[PDB]
Amino acid sequence: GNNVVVLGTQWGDEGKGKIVDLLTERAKYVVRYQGGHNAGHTLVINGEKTVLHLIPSGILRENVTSIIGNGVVLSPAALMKEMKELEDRGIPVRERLLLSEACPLILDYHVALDNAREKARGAKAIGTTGRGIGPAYEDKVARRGLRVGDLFDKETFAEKLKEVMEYHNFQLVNYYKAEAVDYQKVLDDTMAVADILTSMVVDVSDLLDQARQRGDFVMFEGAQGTLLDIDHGTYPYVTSSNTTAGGVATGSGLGPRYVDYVLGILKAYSTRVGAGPFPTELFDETGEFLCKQGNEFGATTGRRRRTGWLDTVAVRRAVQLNSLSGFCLTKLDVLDGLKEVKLCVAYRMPDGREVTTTPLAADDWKGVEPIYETMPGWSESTFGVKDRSGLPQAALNYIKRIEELTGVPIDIISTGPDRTETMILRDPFDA
Amino acid sequence: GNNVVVLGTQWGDEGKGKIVDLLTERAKYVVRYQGGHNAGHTLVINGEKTVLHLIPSGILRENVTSIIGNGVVLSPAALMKEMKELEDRGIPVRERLLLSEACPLILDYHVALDNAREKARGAKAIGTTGRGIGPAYEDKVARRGLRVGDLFDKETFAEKLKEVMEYHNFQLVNYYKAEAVDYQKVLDDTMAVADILTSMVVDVSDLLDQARQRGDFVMFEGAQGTLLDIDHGTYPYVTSSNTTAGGVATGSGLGPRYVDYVLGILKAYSTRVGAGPFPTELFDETGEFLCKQGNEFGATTGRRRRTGWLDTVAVRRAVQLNSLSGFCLTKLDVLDGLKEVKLCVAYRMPDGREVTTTPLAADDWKGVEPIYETMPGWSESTFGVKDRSGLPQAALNYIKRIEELTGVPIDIISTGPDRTETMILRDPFDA
Ligand SMILES: Nc1nc2c(ncn2[C@@H]2O[C@H](COP(=O)(O)OP(=O)(O)O)[C@@H](O)[C@H]2O)c(=O)[nH]1
Ligand SMILES: Nc1nc2c(ncn2[C@@H]2O[C@H](COP(=O)(O)OP(=O)(O)O)[C@@H](O)[C@H]2O)c(=O)[nH]1
Ligand SMILES: O=c1[nH]cnc2c1ncn2[C@@H]1O[C@H](COP(=O)(O)O)[C@@H](O)[C@H]1O
Ligand SMILES: O=c1[nH]cnc2c1ncn2[C@@H]1O[C@H](COP(=O)(O)O)[C@@H](O)[C@H]1O
Ligand SMILES: O=CN(O)CC(=O)O
Ligand SMILES: O=CN(O)CC(=O)O
Ligand SMILES: [Mg+2]
Ligand SMILES: [Mg+2]
Repeated sequence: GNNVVVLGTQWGDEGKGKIVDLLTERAKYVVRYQGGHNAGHTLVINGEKTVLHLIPSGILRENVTSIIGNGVVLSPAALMKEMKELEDRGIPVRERLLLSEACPLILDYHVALDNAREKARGAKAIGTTGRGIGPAYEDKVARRGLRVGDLFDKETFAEKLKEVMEYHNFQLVNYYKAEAVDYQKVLDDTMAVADILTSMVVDVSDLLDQARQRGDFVMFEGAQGTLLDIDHGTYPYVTSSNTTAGGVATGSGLGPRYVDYVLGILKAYSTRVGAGPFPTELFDETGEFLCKQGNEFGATTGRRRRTGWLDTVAVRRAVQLNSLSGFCLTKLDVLDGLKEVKLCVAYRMPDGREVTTTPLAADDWKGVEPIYETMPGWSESTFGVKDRSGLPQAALNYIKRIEELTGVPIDIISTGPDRTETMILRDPFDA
Repeated sequence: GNNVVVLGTQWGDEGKGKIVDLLTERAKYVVRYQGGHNAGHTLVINGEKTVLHLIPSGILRENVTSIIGNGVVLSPAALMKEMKELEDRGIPVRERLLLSEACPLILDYHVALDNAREKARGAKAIGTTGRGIGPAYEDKVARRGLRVGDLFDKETFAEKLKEVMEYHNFQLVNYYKAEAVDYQKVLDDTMAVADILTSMVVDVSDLLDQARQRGDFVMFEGAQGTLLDIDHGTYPYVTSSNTTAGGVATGSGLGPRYVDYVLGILKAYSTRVGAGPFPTELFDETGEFLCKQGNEFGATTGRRRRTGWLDTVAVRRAVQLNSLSGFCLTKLDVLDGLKEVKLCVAYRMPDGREVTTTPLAADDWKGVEPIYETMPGWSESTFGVKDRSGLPQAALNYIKRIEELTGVPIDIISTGPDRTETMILRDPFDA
């Protein structure tokens, strides 16, 4: 299809970046529709590594225009820092990035807040990346946030910033008894780039409508994961953006009816960073294996990720919220070595009742235990294999099982961090 | 199609209620996916009038189950008040309504806040319905709000309410220097219905997936209007929910790929309640005519609505954000009498530049003037006409023009408040 969405079916860090990058070989635009610089993606090409956050994953391809749609909480300071490292590597970021004037802005008071808020929680810490995503979203919904389009008029901008920072400074010093953020520092910083940012402004809603009428290929790049969805994730341990396929329409401006293929990324094994319900979590040696072996460390915070067995019951959730068309099984290779592996197939509720549907709010996952289905592993290596044949029977079986239990076909298998260590069994675009 | 969405293409009050009600004759479920009790709909049957707010518009039909999906900010006090008036009229509300445990709750501190916040703005008042929608949404996104599922555990509930109300009470008394909301009053009220509410809890995401696999007819009822969209409307004069087709996926749990027909409601003339950019606004006698004649008064606040000419340029916006399949022209009758009528076809920017695309943020509509296209009116009456033939040439011409200028067919024409004063030129469901 012309419009392909790529998102996480779990808690993020499944491997969107790699997949989107490899896939935009035939794409005209790549659109980021939610989150902010809390996302940490990792593309690896000829062993050269690039870790993006705010910038869409197609930025290294010169035949694609990267757009950050109105659903992204944009941080100028963060953007620039990113823009420069990329431009230093011979990547003309400003030649290829466009963005929406409707993007809220993440300024220092937000980060100030985010940390203060988090600290207040203590034992209840959500375990946020601490980028001010939450507050940026609050001001947004609470109709007081400043947007990219507010840089077009600086005097006006000064007035507005003035009444928002003070409101914020108040609760910061008075309630949190933390340090106030300086209005003049923020004003000076923001004003030093205002022009850089406004030069890249475009009307993304309309751009996408044209791209569409013209039949152009468009790819939407999701951040975080399904179970991090503000509405549908393990509340309150979720990000503040709709990570699910639905963010595509609210965050880009495209009507839902023009979404062709929803490619859910699948990591063959599960990770989670931050506080939150994680049924299949491994606290033992295998947990360590998966982690050591999968180099599981926050691409943004560098913090270790909790790891465990593949939770099919939860994945089945992702399939329905997202209306997935297909899957992309990432990190099948990390499984090489295990004597046997297991995947969760049902949940044993704390009242002895066996259920195959996930609970909604965090609190309801409390006594939930997973009922596994154990399978024989495989010693044969699969790293870098780019063709089904090279995959041992154990591997293809696990794979079909996943499909069986979910009812969604695996369309791409990732077997290495490098862009080419892959097998495209079906290309989203010509489908 | 099996899944039909019905929403406002303008600023709300176009006539969703009437249309949804008439349309659920063949529908199994009706789902409200956004907003709260700020919406004021008006169904009229055999002259009997019902004005709903929180309760979906299919409630009077006994063959349809009404569901308020997770995207709705639900007020218990408000729900009950509504539930009772309906049940008193011989409508078994609890026999037919289900809702999501994931609905945030609108309690008194929210209303307290909403008014305080609004007052602080003074001249900048958004002109909100004053129901606490905004704050309810803030707590939501800011991961501190209480949800329907939090009534399942009252001791726990007491703890949480405690830490949220105090945070709120603080800014209420200290910052706004307004009155604090009593924790015990709120706790007692909420606890007196907790059971009533929890008995109606269902897992809407899954319900819709079943309904879908089963081919059942589902209708999604939108509140407010497109241009009130938090992301895409005239920020900051917007509601805090995504009013656009996209709310359907984030607010119900249905994957965007399962949306079949998006029916945009169209009011043949334009109204707006609240502060906000309104290019075609009439401040003269015709303005008064449209208003008097269209009984244009806030169905929720009883406040008069600003009225004007049909803004096609803005409607064209609705078409693309929403990926509309068809239109439903409401209130064609109010036009009867006018010597001639006009519709806006382009915008004259304050720099002399003629443009056919709408500006995003409120501030950018500031010096925008509309370029009309005047048409001959019609004295012949159209009230209650239920067949094209009864429509004078002036009427059918205006109609085709609207289609011409938009590229979307008018599928239903409304010509009276009563459920039967209508013409279904194409039924969304068998399309
Ligand atoms: N072994 C292995 N590593 C992979 C594979 N796909 C991606 N990676 C790497 O795994 C990580 C994927 O997580 P992250 O960078 O957070 O991806 P995100 O989902 O886009 O954030 C990065 O370390 C990628 O380079 C794969 O199939 N095998
Ligand atoms: N004259 C006339 N009134 C209508 C028509 N359709 C709906 N109404 C009435 O117009 C109003 C529609 O606005 P509202 O009740 O806010 O509908 P909403 O969009 O669902 O909120 C109510 O007064 C309806 O009964 C129509 O074609 N003609
Ligand atoms: O890109 C991401 N990958 C994985 N988890 C994330 C990401 N962004 C946020 N989270 C998680 O979501 C919670 C809130 O993070 P926030 O998005 O910074 O609010 C924390 O548990 C984070 O670890
Ligand atoms: O159902 C509605 N109909 C028309 N306008 C609405 C409705 N709900 C909110 N608005 C408008 O949106 C602004 C904010 O209202 P709020 O939804 O109460 O926040 C005000 O201009 C309201 O009049
Ligand atoms: O790559 C993104 N990370 O896993 C998020 C974090 O570091 O919290
Ligand atoms: O029927 C809904 N109204 O027009 C909203 C309001 O009264 O503000
Ligand atoms: Mg990551
Ligand atoms: Mg109304």
